[PDB]
Amino acid sequence: PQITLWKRPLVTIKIGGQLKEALLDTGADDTVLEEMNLPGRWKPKMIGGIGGFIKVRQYDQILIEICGHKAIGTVLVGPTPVNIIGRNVLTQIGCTLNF
Amino acid sequence: PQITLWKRPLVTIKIGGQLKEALLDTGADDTVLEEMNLPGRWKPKMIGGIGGFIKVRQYDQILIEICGHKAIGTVLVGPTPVNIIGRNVLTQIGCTLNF
Ligand SMILES: CC(C)CN(C[C@@H](O)[C@H](Cc1ccccc1)NC(=O)O[C@H]1CO[C@H]2OCC[C@H]21)S(=O)(=O)c1ccc(N)cc1
Repeated sequence: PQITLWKRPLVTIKIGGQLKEALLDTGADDTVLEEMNLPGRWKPKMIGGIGGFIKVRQYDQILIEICGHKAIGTVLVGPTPVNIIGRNVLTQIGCTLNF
Repeated sequence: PQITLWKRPLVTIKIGGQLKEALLDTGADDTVLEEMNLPGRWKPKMIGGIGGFIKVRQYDQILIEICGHKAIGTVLVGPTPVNIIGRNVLTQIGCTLNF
């Protein structure tokens, strides 16, 4: 669909059999989710944001569905203020910016 | 135009009579620009994200031109690692997400 930006672009996503609300974030290279129980092996990693760096759990080849669009990519799990959907996932669902 | 998400959506902006590269960021409520000596009054503010918070200076009713699209609104100035164009400006230039 076309999504205007007068509100936060929040969407219901499905990961690990759970539904969650996430923010479509064209300023994030990577997708970062709040603390959660995800099945599958993971590797430690660090990501930095506007305020510094945090510790995350990196899950590769994770199934994600966004508004009926399926993705399979890396998901970082850690103390992010918000579930954010980064470009690694947004490209898989064919998301573009237009003005 | 249409901008894909394979790479960071960097564009040229014009503010305070200066040209700069900024990130079109649907995940940002407000525009936040690298440290620059803007004139006029301002109010302190703190914005938070991954890594915590940074303190910024909020100027209101600032003219920004994004690839020819004119906008006027709030602009936050502070030690951000990247120039960020937020929804407050993305709405004024008619930007949308599409997938
Ligand atoms: C986390 C979001 C809810 C909000 N952020 C915008 C977001 O797009 C930042 C914007 C951003 C981009 C680069 C550097 C710092 C901040 N990107 C980000 O944190 O992505 C991280 C995950 O993937 C990596 O890619 C970039 C950083 C990593 S934010 O920078 O902290 C922010 C908060 C408030 C305002 N008014 C403006 C921006």
